[PDB]
Amino acid sequence: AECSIKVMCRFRPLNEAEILRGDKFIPKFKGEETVVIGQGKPYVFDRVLPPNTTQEQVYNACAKQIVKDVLEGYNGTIFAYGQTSSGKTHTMEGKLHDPQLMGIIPRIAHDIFDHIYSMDENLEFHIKVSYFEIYLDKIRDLLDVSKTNLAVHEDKNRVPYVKGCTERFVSSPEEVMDVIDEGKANRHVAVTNMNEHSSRSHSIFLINIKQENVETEKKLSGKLYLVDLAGSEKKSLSALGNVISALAEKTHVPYRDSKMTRILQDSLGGNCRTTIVICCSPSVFNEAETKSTLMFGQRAKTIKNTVSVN
Repeated sequence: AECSIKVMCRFRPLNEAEILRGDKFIPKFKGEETVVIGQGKPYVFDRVLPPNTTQEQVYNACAKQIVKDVLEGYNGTIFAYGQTSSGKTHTMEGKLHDPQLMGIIPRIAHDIFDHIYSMDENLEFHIKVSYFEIYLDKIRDLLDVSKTNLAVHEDKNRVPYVKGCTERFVSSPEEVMDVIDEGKANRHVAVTNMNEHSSRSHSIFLINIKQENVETEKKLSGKLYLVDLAGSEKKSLSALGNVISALAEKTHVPYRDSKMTRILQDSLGGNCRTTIVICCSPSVFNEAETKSTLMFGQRAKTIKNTVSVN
């Protein structure tokens, strides 16, 4: 199909420190896709999502489609890039069990299933999730703490994948939920210590959705990544950063710079529908990063992917 990588920009509101430290709101929103910082040039994306916009609405805006797609046969990835404290974890997962405050992952959980349940008796679906976080170029099963430093490979079709990953099976959004809760717990067994730990730790949630209609025996499938990157502020980022920057404009892409990269390789260069949610801060306290981030999203919006079924 050859469709572009969508990019959305979500701005948190101002925090206490900022609110109390006076500060002020930098971004100016014109149209429903363009943002403006102070005097400078105007940044334009697939959608811009100010503070006031709900998570529900954030969802319909970025995830909702990616989900219908995976169920059609294509792969999908939706990650959140941005400097620490910007909103990534709130937008990717949110308050897990609040029907209002819950982020994307859980909502996708519900959407996937709401969708399946409704389909015909034929074509059964095999959904298996896996969960793991990266830290210093090396992996770590979130569902099996014992294991750390697992590694990647190229399938039959010769494309990469984390191997030896504890793939759990789910039949309802609830399971998917439990599974996430497991991880977040299995994490809490860790000393360096949490807030710190994350900070530079990207967590990956994989949802491998496979279906076959039994009657016609025609199959389908797709991997749907829900990455929540760690801070971007000034090492895999750089890997990432280049891996795309080498995509804006015959060049050769250094996927191999980092596993991560090596992982979402098909999400940046492969038959895969991809969206990016860049989270930003409105306080001038970070006007810098704001430029790099935006700039980062900007570059991405250019990169076009070729995506096919099966």
